[PDB]
Amino acid sequence: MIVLFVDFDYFYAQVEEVLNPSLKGKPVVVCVFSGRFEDSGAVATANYEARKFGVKAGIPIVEAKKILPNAVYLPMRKEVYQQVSSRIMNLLREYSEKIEIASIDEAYLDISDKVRDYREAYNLGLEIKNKILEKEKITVTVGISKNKVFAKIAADMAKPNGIKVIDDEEVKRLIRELDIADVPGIGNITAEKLKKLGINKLVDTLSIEFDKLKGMIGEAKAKYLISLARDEYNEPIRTRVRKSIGRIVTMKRNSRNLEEIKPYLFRAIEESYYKLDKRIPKAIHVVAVTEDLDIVSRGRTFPHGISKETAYSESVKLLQKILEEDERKIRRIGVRFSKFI
DNA sequence: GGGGGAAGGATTCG
DNA sequence: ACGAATCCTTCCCCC
Repeated sequence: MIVLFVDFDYFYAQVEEVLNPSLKGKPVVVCVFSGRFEDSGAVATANYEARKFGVKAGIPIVEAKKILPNAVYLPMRKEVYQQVSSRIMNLLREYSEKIEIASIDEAYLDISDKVRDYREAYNLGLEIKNKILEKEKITVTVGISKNKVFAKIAADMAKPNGIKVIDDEEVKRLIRELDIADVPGIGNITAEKLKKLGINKLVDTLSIEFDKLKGMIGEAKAKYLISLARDEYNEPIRTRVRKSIGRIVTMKRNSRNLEEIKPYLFRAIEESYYKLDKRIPKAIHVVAVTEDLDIVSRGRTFPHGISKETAYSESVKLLQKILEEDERKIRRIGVRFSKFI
């Protein structure tokens, strides 16, 4: 089987560059301004010109400006990025029926029934890159390997504007020398748990007792790592369907006053409904991020679809249940809809 | 003991 | 180190 992974480099910032090409070569920083005070918020994405100096996703905007005071800071325009992304995904469908749209800037293509050997794959890759650069002016990195995981790892190693193949031989080596923390799907939390279990490389997962490994990171993640270690991971490329939709908004000031929170809650509901479009949810959850950044949620599932009027009234009951089951002030408030009919 | 689901905290990622 | 969506464990009903 042969998988080709496509990752759009520093996507949000690149799109801003395509929409205002005079930004090329300058440090571009796309941010989420939370509006709690001047420059409150964080960097969502930055191009290479800014990343090389340490300005990257997650760094507070204020901190970023101390490092690059003259870089260009832009607000996130998510809908534009999504429309651009969709056009690019369509260009990719021309290369394979079985395509998995992993995120706004990632997609996997199963080009087995389309190419033989890793020479034709590399060529199909260049073909895809040039195509995208031509039609949308966007640069992408391509990763090629036997499964989705190593296809992703190859791209991570070739970014930006790169292409890389990880053959069956490099795979076996990586299973020995790659930091377990560099394996997709393994975040910060899991990484630390594995180390304390004595696992720093994939190969090490085979030296531990499965019911011990499973006890720490869970059955699903355990089998995931074991499969990868034995060079047996072969999940099929298939695009999943959105299981839920929601919106969470940061309030100007923290508080626990119902009448002060409702406006934000309603704003979030209105936006979530617009996004739902023609989907009718049967489940609603209200989510509150407290002052100490801890998240509390309460939801309800109905035997039928939820109208917007039902959403408004139900969301207040859930928020009240939340304010009741926790004395902490709230900082962000929002909702999520799911179980679409 | 275990199947069918609802519920909410846990975890991943930009 | 400051938004979105799914994952994972627990609990409840009931055969």
